[PDB]
Amino acid sequence: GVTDHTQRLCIITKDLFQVAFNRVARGMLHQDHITFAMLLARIKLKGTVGEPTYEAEFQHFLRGKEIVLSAGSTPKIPGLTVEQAEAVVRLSCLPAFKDL
Repeated sequence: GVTDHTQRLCIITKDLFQVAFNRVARGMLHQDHITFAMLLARIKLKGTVGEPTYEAEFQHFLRGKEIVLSAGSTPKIPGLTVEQAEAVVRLSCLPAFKDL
């Protein structure tokens, strides 16, 4: 029914991700559906127009633990568990969360 080339291209681009997930996740364990959907979302975010790379946030999201913090360097945030405060100080290395 749709004839315009741009509209058809958009429909194909979407259905590509949708059908890829439908075909693959039917063959994965339910715990691994979210991983593949996350990867597909990252692929679409890479391919989309008008959105930043978000590489720093993604890189942090993947290897936030690597951020080394010295023993005692992490300040105890009131109402925050010790591991929570550790994660907070690790997240504060990003410029967006400097005043976290």
